[PDB]
Amino acid sequence: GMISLNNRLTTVSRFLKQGTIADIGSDHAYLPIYAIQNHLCECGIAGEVIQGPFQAAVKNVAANQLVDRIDVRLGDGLSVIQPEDVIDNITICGMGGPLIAKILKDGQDKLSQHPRLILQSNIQTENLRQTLQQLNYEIIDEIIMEEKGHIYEIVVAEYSTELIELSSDELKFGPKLLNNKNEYFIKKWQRELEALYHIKSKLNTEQHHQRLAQINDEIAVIERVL
Repeated sequence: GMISLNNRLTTVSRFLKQGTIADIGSDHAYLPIYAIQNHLCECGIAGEVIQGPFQAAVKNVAANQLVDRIDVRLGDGLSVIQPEDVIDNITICGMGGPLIAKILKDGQDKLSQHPRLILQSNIQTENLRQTLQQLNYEIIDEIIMEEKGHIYEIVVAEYSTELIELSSDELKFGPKLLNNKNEYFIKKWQRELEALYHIKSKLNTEQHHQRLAQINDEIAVIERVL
């Protein structure tokens, strides 16, 4: 029947443009299946990095009668993208910011048709914003939201004919999310402060001068924005 997604991925789906979705490291092709069942996209590519998710995606596409509309591919990151593909959206979800960043940078040659990027980061989204900036991408929307008590960020970006430089605060906190600072922004960064002060409970100041200087600088950045 109709697939139901979690709220994190449902929220991602609301940023899809019409056409093709390429879901990278897909969670068993459910986001592409949902997108087609709901008429958000026409066609899909589901990239799966290892055999288990690959085999599951193949079975799920077949079970939903979408074998002619979603192409399930085995490969890491953007390695699955083929030269003849027409891709309107690349989605990369359920990963840390640093991994999404690495996928985009390592795969940058696959971005020539300038698709919309919809990235859903679990942690440390700074790295992905730094990479987007390097790739002539511009953040056009951001969401911060909570599901099952965990806070997730969604970053929506499109290609710009000039590189868009972000400040240190915009990279760390988000150029859109800074404009709003919703209850989930405050909760996320309160939690991150608690984690940084907790690290200070574990590191002797005589033995960790360099590392503690970095932690204290980061605390001061967050305390200024809250």
